[PDB]
Amino acid sequence: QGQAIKCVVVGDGAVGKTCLLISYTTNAFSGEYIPTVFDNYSANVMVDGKPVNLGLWDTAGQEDYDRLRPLSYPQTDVFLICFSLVSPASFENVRAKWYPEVRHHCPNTPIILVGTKLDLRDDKDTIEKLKEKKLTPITYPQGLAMAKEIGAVKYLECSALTQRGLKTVFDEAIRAVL
Ligand SMILES: Nc1nc2c(ncn2[C@@H]2O[C@H](COP(=O)(O)OP(=O)(O)NP(=O)(O)O)[C@@H](O)[C@H]2O)c(=O)[nH]1
Ligand SMILES: [Mg+2]
Repeated sequence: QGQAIKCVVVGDGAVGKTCLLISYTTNAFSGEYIPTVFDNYSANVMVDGKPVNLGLWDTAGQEDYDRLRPLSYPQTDVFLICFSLVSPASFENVRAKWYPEVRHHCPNTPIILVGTKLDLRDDKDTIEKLKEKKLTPITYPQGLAMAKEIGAVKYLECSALTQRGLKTVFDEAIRAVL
């Protein structure tokens, strides 16, 4: 058996919460966007000698669930607050929406700030798409700054598609607890 660890995942509609978990636990990725209502995944992981039943709770980013979402929060060992490195709108909500909601229900429980979609921050298609609307993809130093600002215990960037940065997200989610 292994040590139970409840990891809860929050952030804007479409940032890649779900994809990030599917990609970690099954190495699978979909182009398709099927919005989460609520889901639950598991992963027996081996980190630094010790073994762990990582529980992972995938929450709906959509505001409709603002009322129902914090039912997930009691007894959480660590949170992942997720933002797309490619939607600065999803970025500001980290201190606007996601850090207040979490600390409101769980004021002590560690946070790991997660910049998702790392594979698109260098994409011409996507840099150009934003250029139009006065926009900048979120850089590492800016992400790091946001993390410091919310007392995130780590800042970590990833892509569920390439899987660049992927395993370190969960390795560190487990590390915020042990
Ligand atoms: N290029 C790229 N696209 C990604 C990545 N992760 C997710 N996406 C895409 O982003 C969209 C949203 O993914 P999804 O995981 O469903 O987001 P979510 O935040 O879980 N959704 P919700 O909050 O509504 O449940 C999909 O088109 C998905 O394929 C990534 O690492 N790279
Ligand atoms: Mg989801």
